Amino acid sequence: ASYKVTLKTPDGDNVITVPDDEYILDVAEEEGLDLPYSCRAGACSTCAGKLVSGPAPDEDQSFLDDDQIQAGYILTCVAYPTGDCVIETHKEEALY
Ligand code: FES
Repeated sequence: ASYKVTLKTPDGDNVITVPDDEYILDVAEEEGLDLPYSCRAGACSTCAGKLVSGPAPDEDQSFLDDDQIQAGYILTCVAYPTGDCVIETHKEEALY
């Protein structure tokens, strides 16, 4: 219902709180932050995150995007937080 997620972005460690029915960037943006994205669809790599800590955000959404959620690589434009969490957020320079 409202997991405290921390994003370790360029500039600092900001901590948002996102409801479980809200994509992590939907929130992130409303707060007034960036993460780079394209498609808004999980169609690509641009808004790629890395889970530091936490569960795993239900990413049963954004997929055709190379089967490595597992690496901790999560796609922020189509992510549902499942609990409390920390995530690195500028992350295509891993994926390639
Ligand atoms: S912006 Fe394309 S997958 Fe997230």
